Amino acid sequence: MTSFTIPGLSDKKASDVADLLQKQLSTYNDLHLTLKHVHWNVVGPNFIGVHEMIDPQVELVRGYADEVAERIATLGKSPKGTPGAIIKDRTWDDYSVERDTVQAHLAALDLVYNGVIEDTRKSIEKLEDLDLVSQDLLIAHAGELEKFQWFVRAHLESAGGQLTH
Amino acid sequence: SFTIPGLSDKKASDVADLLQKQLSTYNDLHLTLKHVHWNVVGPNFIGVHEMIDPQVELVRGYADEVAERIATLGKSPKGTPGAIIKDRTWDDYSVERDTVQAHLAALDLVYNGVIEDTRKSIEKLEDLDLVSQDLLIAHAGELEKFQWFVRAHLESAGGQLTHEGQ
Amino acid sequence: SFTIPGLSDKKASDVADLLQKQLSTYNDLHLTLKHVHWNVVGPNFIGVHEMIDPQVELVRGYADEVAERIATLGKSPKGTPGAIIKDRTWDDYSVERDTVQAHLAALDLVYNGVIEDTRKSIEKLEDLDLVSQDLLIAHAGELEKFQWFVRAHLESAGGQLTH
Amino acid sequence: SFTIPGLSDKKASDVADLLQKQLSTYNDLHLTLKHVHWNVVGPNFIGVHEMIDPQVELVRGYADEVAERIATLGKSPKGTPGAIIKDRTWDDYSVERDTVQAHLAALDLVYNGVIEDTRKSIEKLEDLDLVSQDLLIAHAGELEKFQWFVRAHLESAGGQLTH
Amino acid sequence: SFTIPGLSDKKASDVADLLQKQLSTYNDLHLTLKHVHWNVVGPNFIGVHEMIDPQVELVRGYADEVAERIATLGKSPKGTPGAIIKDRTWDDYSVERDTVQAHLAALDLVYNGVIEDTRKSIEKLEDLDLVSQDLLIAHAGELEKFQWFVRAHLESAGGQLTHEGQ
Amino acid sequence: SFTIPGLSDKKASDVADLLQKQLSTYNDLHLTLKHVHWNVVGPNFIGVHEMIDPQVELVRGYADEVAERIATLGKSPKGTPGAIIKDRTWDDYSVERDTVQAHLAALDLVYNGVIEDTRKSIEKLEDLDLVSQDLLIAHAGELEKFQWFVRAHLESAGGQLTH
Amino acid sequence: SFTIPGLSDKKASDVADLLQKQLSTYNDLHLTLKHVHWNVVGPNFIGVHEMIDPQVELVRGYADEVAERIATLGKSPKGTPGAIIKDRTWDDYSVERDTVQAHLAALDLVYNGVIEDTRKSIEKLEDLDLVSQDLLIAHAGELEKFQWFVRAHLESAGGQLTH
Amino acid sequence: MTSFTIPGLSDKKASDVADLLQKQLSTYNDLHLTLKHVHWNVVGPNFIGVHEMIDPQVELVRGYADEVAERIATLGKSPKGTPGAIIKDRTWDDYSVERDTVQAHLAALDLVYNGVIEDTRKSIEKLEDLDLVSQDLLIAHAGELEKFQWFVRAHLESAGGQLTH
Amino acid sequence: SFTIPGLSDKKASDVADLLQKQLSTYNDLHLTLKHVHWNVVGPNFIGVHEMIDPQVELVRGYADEVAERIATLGKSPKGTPGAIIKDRTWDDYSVERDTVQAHLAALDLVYNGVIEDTRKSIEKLEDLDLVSQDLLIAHAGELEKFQWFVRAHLESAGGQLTH
Amino acid sequence: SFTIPGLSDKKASDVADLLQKQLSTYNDLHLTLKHVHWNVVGPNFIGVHEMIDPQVELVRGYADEVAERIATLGKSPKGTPGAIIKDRTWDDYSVERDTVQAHLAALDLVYNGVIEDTRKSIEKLEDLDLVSQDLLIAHAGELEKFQWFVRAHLESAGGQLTH
Amino acid sequence: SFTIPGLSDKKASDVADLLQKQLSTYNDLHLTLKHVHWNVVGPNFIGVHEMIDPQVELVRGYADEVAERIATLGKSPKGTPGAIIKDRTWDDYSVERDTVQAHLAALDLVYNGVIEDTRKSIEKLEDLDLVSQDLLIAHAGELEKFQWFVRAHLESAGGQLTH
Amino acid sequence: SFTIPGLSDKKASDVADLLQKQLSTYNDLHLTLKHVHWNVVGPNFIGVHEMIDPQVELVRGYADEVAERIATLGKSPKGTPGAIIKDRTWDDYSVERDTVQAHLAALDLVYNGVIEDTRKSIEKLEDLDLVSQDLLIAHAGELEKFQWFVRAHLESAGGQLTH
Ligand code: NA
Ligand code: NA
Ligand code: NA
Ligand code: NA
Repeated sequence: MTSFTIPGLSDKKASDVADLLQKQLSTYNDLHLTLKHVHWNVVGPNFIGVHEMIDPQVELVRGYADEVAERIATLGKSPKGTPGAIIKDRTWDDYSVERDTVQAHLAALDLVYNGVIEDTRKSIEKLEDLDLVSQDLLIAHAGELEKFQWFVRAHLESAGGQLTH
Repeated sequence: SFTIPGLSDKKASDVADLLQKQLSTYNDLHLTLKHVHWNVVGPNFIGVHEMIDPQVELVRGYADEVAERIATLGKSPKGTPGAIIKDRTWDDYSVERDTVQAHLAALDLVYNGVIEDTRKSIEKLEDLDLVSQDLLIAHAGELEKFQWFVRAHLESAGGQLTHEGQ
Repeated sequence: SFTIPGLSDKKASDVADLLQKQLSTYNDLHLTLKHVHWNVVGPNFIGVHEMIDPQVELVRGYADEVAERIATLGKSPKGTPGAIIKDRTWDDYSVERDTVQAHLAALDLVYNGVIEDTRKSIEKLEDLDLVSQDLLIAHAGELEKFQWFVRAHLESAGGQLTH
Repeated sequence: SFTIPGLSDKKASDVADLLQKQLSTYNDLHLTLKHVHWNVVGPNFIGVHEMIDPQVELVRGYADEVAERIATLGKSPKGTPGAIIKDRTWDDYSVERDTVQAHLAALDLVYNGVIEDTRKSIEKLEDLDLVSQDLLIAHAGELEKFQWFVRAHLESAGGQLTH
Repeated sequence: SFTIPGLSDKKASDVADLLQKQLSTYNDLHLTLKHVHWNVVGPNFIGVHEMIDPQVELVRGYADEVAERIATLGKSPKGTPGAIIKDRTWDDYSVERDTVQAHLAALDLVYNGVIEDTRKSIEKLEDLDLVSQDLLIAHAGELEKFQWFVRAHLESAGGQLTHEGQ
Repeated sequence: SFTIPGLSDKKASDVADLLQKQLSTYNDLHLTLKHVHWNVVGPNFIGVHEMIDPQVELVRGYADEVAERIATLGKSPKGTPGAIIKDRTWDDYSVERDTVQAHLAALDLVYNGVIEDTRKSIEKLEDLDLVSQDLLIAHAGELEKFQWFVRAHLESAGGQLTH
Repeated sequence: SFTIPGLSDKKASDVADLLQKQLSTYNDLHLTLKHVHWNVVGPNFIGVHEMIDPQVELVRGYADEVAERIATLGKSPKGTPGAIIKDRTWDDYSVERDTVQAHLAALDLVYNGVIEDTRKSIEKLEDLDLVSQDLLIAHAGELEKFQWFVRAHLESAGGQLTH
Repeated sequence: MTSFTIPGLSDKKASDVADLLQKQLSTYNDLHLTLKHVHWNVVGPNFIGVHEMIDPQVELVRGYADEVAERIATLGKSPKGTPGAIIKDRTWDDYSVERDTVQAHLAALDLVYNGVIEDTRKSIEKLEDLDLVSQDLLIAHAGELEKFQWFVRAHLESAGGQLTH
Repeated sequence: SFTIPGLSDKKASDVADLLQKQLSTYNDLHLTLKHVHWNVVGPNFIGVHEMIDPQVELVRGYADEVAERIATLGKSPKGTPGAIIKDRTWDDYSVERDTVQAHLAALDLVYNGVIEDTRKSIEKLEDLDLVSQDLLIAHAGELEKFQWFVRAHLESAGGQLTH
Repeated sequence: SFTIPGLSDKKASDVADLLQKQLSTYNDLHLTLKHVHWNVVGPNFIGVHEMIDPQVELVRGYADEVAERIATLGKSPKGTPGAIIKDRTWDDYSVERDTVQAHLAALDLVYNGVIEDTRKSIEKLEDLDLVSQDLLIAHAGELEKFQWFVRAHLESAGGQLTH
Repeated sequence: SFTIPGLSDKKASDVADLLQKQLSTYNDLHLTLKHVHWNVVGPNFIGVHEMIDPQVELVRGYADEVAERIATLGKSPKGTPGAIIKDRTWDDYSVERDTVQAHLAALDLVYNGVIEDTRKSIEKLEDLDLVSQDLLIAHAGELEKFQWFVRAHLESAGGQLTH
Repeated sequence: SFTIPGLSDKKASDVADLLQKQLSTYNDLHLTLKHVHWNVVGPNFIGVHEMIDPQVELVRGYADEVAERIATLGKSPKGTPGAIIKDRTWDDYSVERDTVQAHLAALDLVYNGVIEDTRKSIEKLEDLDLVSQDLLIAHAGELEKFQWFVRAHLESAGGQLTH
């Protein structure tokens, strides 16, 4: 089985890229489900502010999932996005926190993001030698992904500058 | 230590349970829904490719509805990949990059499961909480409506479905 | 040879029959509404003229809701002009060009039929298809609010309807 | 007892008659369009399904344009279901639930009638009411473009219509 | 020293003349139109008060259309109070603060003048410039359409108008 | 205690008392406005039924502005049903399901008060706070314009009102 | 002397009484809701301040919905400050300028009353009129969801309310 | 003939105000017709910029005409806005310029505006003792009316600051 | 082998040839139009730069309109760069980076050709097909108005073009 | 060498002086506002973060209104970084990254000077130019409301402030 | 001569040559894209007929960006029909009124070139101008994604294409 | 005490330094831009007047993007009037009220320094942080296009500039 790919890319390069984007895909799908999970199980005096702050991120990530996925399909492979595909590519523990304080979740989400950002970064430099278009696509996400973590961190920041985890 | 005013803790917990299953269904649904959105092939591609998105958006909406209902009832909704797989009474959508016909066929089967199990949870909710009962009745029509768009592509002149279900 | 997962083949066809009638009712309704839309005259023309449109569009949409529901049940919806005449249990709107009061009073009667028959079909469904019933309950609410609009133009202080 | 400033009492009624027919034609048309909207099946269902709606709404609006024009001429527009059957010069759409190709091919024929009769009414007006004519010329353009959409689904390389 | 490509200076000047009259008509119209908008009284007030605005906006649009057509033809449009009064072949709308019935009655008369004179300028333009001819045919329908909304308030059951025209 | 920078704790407390009264007037008005919205009947029903909604939304807006202006001055707005009767100097709206002609006339009187008391306050404020004065002046133009809308339905072909 | 086609003047009257109380409830609620919207203070001010508006706008609609339903049924709605106090079965919200927590804990208790009384009417309406039951059921879901928002602010990890 | 007026105003005050607003009305009607007149008869290399710049002013003035008019009606009198009413209240010569340069018209419009602004100003202080609401209504127009003249003047301004009429 | 219901394959063919040339004209025009949109320079840059876009967007539509009309008539539209050059009867716009004046004077002459050829087709179409004539007439009014804008920039007080 | 029709040249200058001082104030504000927009941290971070934007955009608009007013009056507005520093009569905002409570308390003070100086200028314009006075009055109402927003976060259950 | 601040007159002239080629490719593409839009026929007509428009609008956009980027570099974009054939290295699109399956396949090849040449240029630009490189990279993702849309209609249940 | 996951703390600081210098540049620009927005005079006044606004709004957005990036990276953005003056390496815009040609020529220069310094930072970020490099690249494309707009007004028929 084999047949088509993007004009200008070797089947080898194409595969390595798709295999990268597929792990990125399952990352997004796990992320936006987890993001909605927090959306719901948050409590505290600052509930509402954080309840909503999350939606724009959920919708934003859900779109990234779609971009990344169809890009894989463009490369010639098959995007896997069923609950199973998520659990099989997933290399981190499932989100532990449930109905708990805003502080609790934000601290936990921070770490989730350290993972997502760090992994994305890696795949960005690994893509320089493979496909620039795909590296660009990922760089855009990183920006928005990174900024949200700031939103998250800013809630835990010490009057000075230290993270109050 | 709280629930909807007028509801008993017993009924509340029973409703929460029904809904939480409904939640993991929807989650698996709008994940699988986008799964074919990407993996369909054929001449009638663009039409079916685009037809799925609205349904995906809708279902994703229903997930949120149901979960904040579970919460409003007092319990705590579970929406992570792990949870969705625990409550999962069926198996992972299998079809990968296949034809429009193959997918729509497999989809019909998935919806039979969803629709049916949802109507069960409806007459079952008639003793527990009418409000919640109403909620699902709402969704049902839309799920049913969509499964029809799916069956229409499989339907044959007279009225017989061509399900490769084998 | 297929129907909604969960309904008996029999329940299906009985629900499908009710709707198909409700469908021709809606089609006659919106044809009729647009009819008086053009044939109303008098000092308060514009107000009542403008009033009909939103309901026409509303019930005009219910037909598409119902017919499509029928299709989802397995049967085939009939929407041709001949079909709407074969399901008619009342007569063709008689009033041609006339006053606002004239049409409004006639429209009241017509709505009495639609609203009543609809109310009856809602009860039969209570044991057939809840999803299907809830659909009509929704419609009824809007049909009912409109008749009130029609009636308000006919009412008189003591809330006695002067037809 | 009144008409458009500038038209003879006679010219008026002749134009008004033409339109009233064009009106029932439009009403039958959009009832019919919505009909096949629900009764189409096959691999390309969604595309053709979605396609009908915009035209339904379009011709659905032409009727309101024409009827209102008639009213402006002095006469009364007839829009009831009975009226549309009394003006019919063709038969009730026969196809029930069938394939896309089935309905499309039938729809072609129907449009041949509407388009043709409309073309004829446009010429008669050239000597009756220019304003009135220009109205139909507009419609014709849209009816014509749609039939092309219907036909494109039936065409085949050599541009030979396989019915 | 210029005109539409394909048009002769003679025909052009003739068209310009027709249009410039059409222009001062429209101007008087959308000024008089707002004049009743303000001066109507009665139980059916709000309905007629609001019904006029769209027509006013429309006509105001037509003024602009016709004037930039005159300009495109090479001549120069006149749109000042002075000009509108020179080309004016009729008299100033007279009705002040009166009933809805009084105004709508007087309005009908004004429109007879407008509509009629416009249809004249239509068959008259069929030899000069088809484009321009089309333009006015467009407006005509809308003017006619509106005069109908006006007559409908005066119409009586059967079909007779109740014009206090005395 | 705190208040607007540049206002004596007094002027500030005087303004607050003034606006607080206005708040109740507005609240009672937009409640009564809606009351009329439902209970009107007659030939010109729809026209007046709808004419009222905008005003209702406007007055509701004004209440939120006045209240928030109060809180800005350092005091505390009271907008519960009780608070609105404690401040209220006029009596409950009497008219229930009556004729549109009757409601308008009644509403006319209601506005005489609203408008008269407002201008009184617009005066007392010229010495206390201009920002607050300019506020009620804007509300006056709109309240005053609505009364006209109301009086126009009661005007006689000449200028005399008929309650 | 006139009601919804299919209801007995008795069944209709009982429905109208239920709603009318519901109407007064909605009016007290959206005034009281807008009341806390102005008097909340605290570090989490802006979030709650704004959160309440949408709920308020929603209840304002529900009241209009319920009232016009009453009228449709034949009776006459009362929505004046005086009528809110005659139907009111609770006390005038009594919290002035105060912390968010204070107001939410108060609001929580208010919604307890509203939701309970509503739930009752819903069940009591199954034997009276289903259309109206459906209406109140929709109202219940949003009122019930809002209350949750209120509570979510007062919860503490182990789902316990801090009143 | 006499019967109603705004609650809180004497029939005398009401009349003087209405008689003021009526002259303001005819001023607006003359203005927006004249404004459209320029809209059409402008030429030059900077045509398009000025052609459009005018519309927002035309629509804006046309609205003022409506406000002012209905305000008169509110006072109890009858707004006159027919071509005749305009010419009868008009105290200035009809707009002279026709198909001519942008510079030509702008210079002429400037003067037209000096008239309109100056008159409005006058009616604003004459209204202090009559009706504040009506003075407010006129003050708003003046602001927007004055700013447009600046737009107009800015086209004739000398590199330094003198008006190049 | 198929055409608009009511036209002879001959009358239809002649119309298709007229349009097809019109189509190529529109394509050259919107490419050339967008061409000057990039190469204009001068103090009055921004005004003209932007003014051209709308015209461009409009012609792009007209081409699509005309082409699909061709297809409707039965024939096949050619809109490739190669086809524009086969139907083209004039020279490739030849002005590069240059002053606004330069480009407008060039554009003026281009529109002279377009408008003339269009006017001819309009008259030539009265005996062929009125629907298509109407289409081109609408196209004429906007093309004719745009040319005016172009000229208005080149005029000098006494309506004289500065080429 | 020119000014508003009907203004003492000496008056216009006096007015243009007040507005210019008002301009730099606005510019300093809509920079400072964004500054605390980026540097706020804390549990209620998001709420205050987003709350500041609408104000920043408002004041930025005011920057423009006032400036373009100064230009109308005949003089020239200075809106560069240097100019804003030259008109300054207060020190640069000294709070870098800090808590929400910290920044809010600092802004509360900043707004005391802005509002106070604005009312001072409103009182001085009374006999200088009513048009420009109205303009500055509008601004005060909005600037004073925003400061309330800032205070409500610092406000104690009994109307006191923690700085 | 002038160019982007920080670019040698050379790099600047090299980029310009590159983009100018791209400009013609885009122009020929969006002309050909529209060509297909009209000449497609078959069962899935509407689906593909419409699928193309967006891409057409996108490519047209890209052409305007590339051209303007060129002018920004100090050179002069050429976008007339002639200029597009002088730069064009591929031949005119052959397929006329054919099957949708055929056009897609043909279009597939067209994109192989467009996409292949682009990436080539995205490379050569890494040394000349990054802003310009990032530009063509964005266009690549979209051009590349459309090809997929095209190839998806030609895919076999497995992964092999069928021209 | 924290930064982007996967960034050398030393690198993050180096990046945050470049961005801060970029921030003050942006702020100085979106003030200066509005400054020439208010002070431009001349025949083409309106065109350039309105042309500057979209840029002002863009750059203002950039102010924010960069700032919030600096905050993400861990440090704190300085956005007050003082700070913008401290980072400055150019003199304050010295053109008060002058011609369009005057201001445009002055801005052309201002933009040389902005673009040049931006590309310098783009080249320095290559091996510092690709995310932040992409961000500054986007800005360059837009900032460079706007400068072309400025030049096209100063540009001579043969691509030269008059300063
Ligand atoms: Na039930
Ligand atoms: Na003819
Ligand atoms: Na004063
Ligand atoms: Na690189």
